[PDB]
Amino acid sequence: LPQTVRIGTDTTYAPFSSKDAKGEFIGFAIDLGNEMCKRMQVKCTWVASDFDALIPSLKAKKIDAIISSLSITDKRQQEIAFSDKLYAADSRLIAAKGSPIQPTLESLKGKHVGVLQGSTQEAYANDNWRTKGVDVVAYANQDLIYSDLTAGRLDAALQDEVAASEGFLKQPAGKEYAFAGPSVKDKKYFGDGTGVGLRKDDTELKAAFDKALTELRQDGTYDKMAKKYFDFNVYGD
Ligand SMILES: NC(=[NH2+])NCCC[C@H](N)C(=O)O
Repeated sequence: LPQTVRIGTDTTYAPFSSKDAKGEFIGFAIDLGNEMCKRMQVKCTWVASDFDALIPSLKAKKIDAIISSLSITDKRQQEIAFSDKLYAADSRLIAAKGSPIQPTLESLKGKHVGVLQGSTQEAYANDNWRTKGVDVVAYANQDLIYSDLTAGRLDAALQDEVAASEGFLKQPAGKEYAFAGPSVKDKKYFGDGTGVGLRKDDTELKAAFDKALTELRQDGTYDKMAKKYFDFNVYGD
């Protein structure tokens, strides 16, 4: 392994990765990264960037790993490698309370729907919704999406369910909002949970992350850390 592992993340996705009032990185994904680094016996440096810049930075060797709720998809596996699953991540729409909006073309056509640039949600929305006349608006980060939603510039927004719920709906800014319809399950677009994103040739680094991850699941550390954030099974299957 290298001496220092550089880990990229976007910090607008509470409760997984965001910044506290001091600017320090916090969340479940940060906790998982730090705990794995500890077990790997390497130093880790967190590197903030826009989400859509993470895979380009990784390929350019500006970072060595991505821990940023990065869903494991077929399409991404053609470009990069992944650790074993960190946790599950379904996608779900939010809109104002009492909105009739549903995650369907019939409901959404002509409406303004925000998605994170570079995300699986943007891929889904661009292919299924933008092509058919939904005004899909892609953003550099998720904070801008929540902001434009509360300003009434957006009718709805598509992101990871747990991020929306714990990061917005249960926070002061989101009290006027609610999920619109059920989660949108689509294996091909949304993948099989999240993982550490890695260059394909970094076999040693993947093995080290995988080993640390297994170990912190085996000894209960995963569940104790998760309990800080979640009263449900975030790992999934
Ligand atoms: N830190 C973030 N903003 N993460 C966004 C992740 C969204 C989705 N899971 C994806 O892999 O595309």
